Amino acid sequence: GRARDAILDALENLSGDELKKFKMKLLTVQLREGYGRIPRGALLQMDAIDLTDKLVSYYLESYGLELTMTVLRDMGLQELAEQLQTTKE
Amino acid sequence: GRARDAILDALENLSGDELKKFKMKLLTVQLREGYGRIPRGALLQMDAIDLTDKLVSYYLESYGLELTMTVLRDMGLQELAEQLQTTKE
Amino acid sequence: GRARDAILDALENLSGDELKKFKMKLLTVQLREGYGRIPRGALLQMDAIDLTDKLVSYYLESYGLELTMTVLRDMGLQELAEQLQTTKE
Amino acid sequence: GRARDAILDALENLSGDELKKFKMKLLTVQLREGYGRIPRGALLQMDAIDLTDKLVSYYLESYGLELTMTVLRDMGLQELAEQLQTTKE
Amino acid sequence: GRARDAILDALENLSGDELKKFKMKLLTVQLREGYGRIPRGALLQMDAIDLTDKLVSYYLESYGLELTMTVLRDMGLQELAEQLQTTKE
Amino acid sequence: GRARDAILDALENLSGDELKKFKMKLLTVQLREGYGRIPRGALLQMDAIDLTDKLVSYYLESYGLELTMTVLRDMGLQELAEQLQTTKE
Amino acid sequence: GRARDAILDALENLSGDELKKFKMKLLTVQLREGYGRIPRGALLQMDAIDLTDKLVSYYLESYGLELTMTVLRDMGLQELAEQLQTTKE
Amino acid sequence: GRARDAILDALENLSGDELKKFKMKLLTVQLREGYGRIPRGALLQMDAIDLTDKLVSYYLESYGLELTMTVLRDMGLQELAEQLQTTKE
Amino acid sequence: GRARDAILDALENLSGDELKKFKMKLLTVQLREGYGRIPRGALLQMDAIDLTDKLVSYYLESYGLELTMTVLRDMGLQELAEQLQTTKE
Amino acid sequence: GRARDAILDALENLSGDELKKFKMKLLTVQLREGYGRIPRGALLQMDAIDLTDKLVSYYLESYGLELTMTVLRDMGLQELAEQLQTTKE
Amino acid sequence: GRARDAILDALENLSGDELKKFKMKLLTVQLREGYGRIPRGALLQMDAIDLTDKLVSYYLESYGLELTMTVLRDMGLQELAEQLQTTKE
Amino acid sequence: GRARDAILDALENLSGDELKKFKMKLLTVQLREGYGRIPRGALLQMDAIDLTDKLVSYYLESYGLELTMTVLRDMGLQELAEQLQTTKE
Amino acid sequence: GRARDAILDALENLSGDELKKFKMKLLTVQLREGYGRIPRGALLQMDAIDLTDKLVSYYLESYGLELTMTVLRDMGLQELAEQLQTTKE
Amino acid sequence: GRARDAILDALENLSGDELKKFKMKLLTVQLREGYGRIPRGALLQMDAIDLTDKLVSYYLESYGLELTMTVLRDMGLQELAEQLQTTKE
Amino acid sequence: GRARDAILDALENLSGDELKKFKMKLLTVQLREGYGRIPRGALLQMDAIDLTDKLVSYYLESYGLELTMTVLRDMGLQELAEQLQTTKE
Repeated sequence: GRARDAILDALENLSGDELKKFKMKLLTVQLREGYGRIPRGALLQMDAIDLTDKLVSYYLESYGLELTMTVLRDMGLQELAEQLQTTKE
Repeated sequence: GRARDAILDALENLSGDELKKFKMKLLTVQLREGYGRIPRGALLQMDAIDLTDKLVSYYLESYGLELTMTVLRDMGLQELAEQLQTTKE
Repeated sequence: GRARDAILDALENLSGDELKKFKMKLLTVQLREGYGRIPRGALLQMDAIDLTDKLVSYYLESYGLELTMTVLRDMGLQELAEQLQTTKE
Repeated sequence: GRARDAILDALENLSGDELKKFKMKLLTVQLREGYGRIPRGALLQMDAIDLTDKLVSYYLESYGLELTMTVLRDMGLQELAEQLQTTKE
Repeated sequence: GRARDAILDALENLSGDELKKFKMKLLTVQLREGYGRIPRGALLQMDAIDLTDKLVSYYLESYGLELTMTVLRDMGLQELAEQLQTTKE
Repeated sequence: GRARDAILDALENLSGDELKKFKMKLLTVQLREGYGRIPRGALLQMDAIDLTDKLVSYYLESYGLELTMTVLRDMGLQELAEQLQTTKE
Repeated sequence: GRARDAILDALENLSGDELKKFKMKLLTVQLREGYGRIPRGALLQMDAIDLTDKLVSYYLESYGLELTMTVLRDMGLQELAEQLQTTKE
Repeated sequence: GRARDAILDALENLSGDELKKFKMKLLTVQLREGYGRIPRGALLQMDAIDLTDKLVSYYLESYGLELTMTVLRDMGLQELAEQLQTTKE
Repeated sequence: GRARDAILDALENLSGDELKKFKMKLLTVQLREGYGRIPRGALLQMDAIDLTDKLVSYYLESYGLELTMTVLRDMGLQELAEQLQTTKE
Repeated sequence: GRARDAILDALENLSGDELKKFKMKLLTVQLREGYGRIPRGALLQMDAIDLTDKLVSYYLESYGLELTMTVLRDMGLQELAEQLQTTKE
Repeated sequence: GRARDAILDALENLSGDELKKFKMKLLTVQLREGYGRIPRGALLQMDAIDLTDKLVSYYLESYGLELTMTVLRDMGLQELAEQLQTTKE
Repeated sequence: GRARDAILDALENLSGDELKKFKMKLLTVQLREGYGRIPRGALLQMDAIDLTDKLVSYYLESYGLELTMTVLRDMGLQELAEQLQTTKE
Repeated sequence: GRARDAILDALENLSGDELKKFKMKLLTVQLREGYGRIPRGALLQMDAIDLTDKLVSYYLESYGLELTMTVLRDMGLQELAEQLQTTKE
Repeated sequence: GRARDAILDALENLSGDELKKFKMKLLTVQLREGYGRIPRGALLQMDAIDLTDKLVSYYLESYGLELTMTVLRDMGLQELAEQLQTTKE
Repeated sequence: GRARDAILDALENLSGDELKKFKMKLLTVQLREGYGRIPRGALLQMDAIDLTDKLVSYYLESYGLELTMTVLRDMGLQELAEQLQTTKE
């Protein structure tokens, strides 16, 4: 599924500081019922590449891909949000 | 019964750390009446391949196969849970 | 009586360690009245094939065959228990 | 006993540094009479998951579960202390 | 006597390391007068299942069963100690 | 029949871990009707060289040789599968 | 086949971080039909040298060698991609 | 003799690294005449529990118990030295 | 002994820079005879929490607790020195 | 003569490895004149119980009993040496 | 033949990591016709000392000694290559 | 005929594992017409010394001696093959 | 060879930043034919002391020593270049 | 010989970085004739305590003790060099 | 002859790894004419104690004792070499 690769390419375009903000905010974001939550301990020491694999692991590609955008806009509208959306099509 | 082979292929796709979590959680999972429980001593030193053979040995293929998924989701929804479910059909 | 051959084929499918557990447990299992008990000395040094002949020798084929399953399940439900039961029919 | 699973889920939400503080403090915490103390050697190299199994092993689920909270608050009042308490009910 | 089977089931739930501690400690435990002591040579190479048969062989079921618990608590209070006690009733 | 020697030379080129996977998978592989199945007890403790002699003993050289490849590919396509096939010619 | 040695020499010229990216991306890369996929568990803990032997083991030298380049360019055009291509001739 | 058990309980409270220092230093410690020295080969691979049994085996309980403290202080004054001394009384 | 916990709570209230000054000065501080000195190698890489456990390990709680204050004042009179003294009472 | 029984009880308390050392050393030990030496061939395959009967057979109980201790201490001072000596009185 | 000893002394001067590289590369190195190839299974678990004995076992001392250097230089020119060559004279 | 003694001296220089390989391979080796084949049953339980006497018994010294080398090289070129050949002269 | 020690003493007199420049430039420097090139992966994470041992390992002391100066001047004429040259004499 | 203990106490007072420098320099230090050299492979992974035992093992206490100082001064004059010298007297 | 006992006591003071090196090197050591060589097969599986008896069996005590030292120094000068030499006097 190219989906895994798509997220990876974009996510890596964020600066070090914002990254923390993203990971941290993800912990407090609301998710659809029937899914689990990622343990705090792992998230704090995880890497950008690693985060990619795990992120998809918990959520399906289709639903998982959409969930990402929801958080990106939350931190403010980024060109990335739309850039990534193009992949959805 | 391809069932034995199906579980094997998927179970092997888990990382070393999660494996412990799976085996350990299995010990505390609730099972249907009329079945036995696996001894703690063996589980602690068993291998992934070995675990496959024994797992089916105690539980029937049909019921045994379903029991696995119940635990996989418990550790959180994994793509594996659904991937394996496809085999059920 | 194919019964002797049926038990033999299945019993041989057990691992070396479990075998001890089976033989040893047999000594403490409850039996119907009117039958004898097998001497401890012989059981400790007996072989899997030999055990087959002697096992039937003390108990009748019909009753002897059923007695085996009772012990197999006791060590936990094994696919063997049901597999062997099919022979009963 | 879901109790084992409840502790596990929460305990894993602590950061790596605090973990040491928790384990280390546990060694100096006062316990009710009639119970043993965990050996220092094992505690120093134990893992979060492993710690879960052993922790319950020494103390009963009911008493063991309550003992955990006593230590959590000691390190300061954490949302976890109350979150876990909900499980008590 | 189900007593032999009861001990067996529980004793097997101990990890490999603790097992040594149990066997070794048994050698230095105080016993009621009128009974013998088990030879060191055999104990060092004996197995968990074998240990079960011999353990009861030297001590009567009633007294033998109680003696076990005395040692289990000594290594610290284990859920096993109480779990096994239930069998006493 | 050089066939016995051919298999031997190649089979020995597998690592210790994969070996288990091969032997274990062989137990669940489908075989042509009119042939027997190898007892689980022996397979678990057999050696690589010994396995060679017995493997051919149950199945004819021609059919036996082909059966091996079927399993090798199953564990994934290995250079061995083709390397051994050359011997077929 | 010098092919095994050629890959080895070049692959070792990658920095530690990129290595992860390569291994991880390999898992999601599309492969020609008739071949297997490498288990996630092994890939995560494998070494650069070890990866070399296994990589060729699953895929033939000719096809295997070409597959590598396809992934190298994917991570971006590297001098290595062309440098290695020279070996193809 | 509770002496054997007393040493065991305390000795186990040392960290893995210090343990080596203790065992190694024991080899160079001066002992009273009329006693033997423990072979280097065994000491290097011995375990903490095992070391307990053997330690007492060579030296009498009374003299053996005192000898231990002499070495503990040597590695520096430890709370253990005094804690164990209490047992002497 | 709450003493271990008391020191811990206060010691942690020092800034990163002063910490070095404290540890380093401890190496050159005069101690009462009959006690050992802590190895330089360990002190340089030790942590604040770890330092707590070891600090008490070498010196008794009563004497160890007093020794700390002696050094705190040396680096200058701190509110901590008196704050900690209150614990002495 | 209880002497035969006394030796037997103690000798059996030695581990398998030390046993070899004892038997082997006995061959090179110096004996009082007027007595014979035991053939190497028999000693190598003899058992612990058997060794007891033969040991006394060659040497008188009084002198034979003392000779044993001489060798026990040689392998180092064992609690057994003194324990057995008590029997002398 | 001092040749066996010469290789041993030098080969042992390689670091753990390079060792793997050497053994692994040996498998793909070209050898003169009329000689056999060493089985992969043994090479993977062999030791440095053991490797010495076996290495000479397959190849004659004269030819075997020269073959080693050919591989050493391949991994790059090492002082060892020349140091060992001196032995040739 | 020193021939019998020559083979014996060399054959005994093989490790336990290779021995099996030799005996087993001998069963599948091609022999000149006019000679018999050794029964499988005896070969499996025979000893190295015994094998020497029987080996010569079936084949003449001259032809028998040459036949041995043919098999030694087959398992790969060994120094033994040539060492033994010297005896031929 | 004091040569190894000579380089070490001087190389350590370079500032952290220049060090990178040196190591990096070494990768692109031209070397005499018949020698190998050092892998990029190792160079990036190597230390100043370690670099010393390896640097000499690939190149002979005489030629290796001269090669160093060639690079030092390249980064500009340093007092070190001449200082080290004195060692050549 | 207190000599072994003396070295140990001082050697442990060196920081982690200098330790490497010491071990590495030892490899290139000149030694008196009639003695051996320590293998590079072991030195690289050895520990400070272990190094103590082995260091004395190769060189006599008297000569071995003096050899240490020679290297300590080489890395520069340290208070340790003189501190240790006091032990010589 | 105390000689047998002297060697035994010292030889046992070697670590497991060095032991292999000693036994293996013994096979390639040069011996005085008029003596035999020990078979490789036995040496590989022999024990330290057993090796003692056999070692003396082939060589006379006087000459045999001296031969040992020659090999000990070869593996490097050990304190053992001299320690054992004292016995010669």
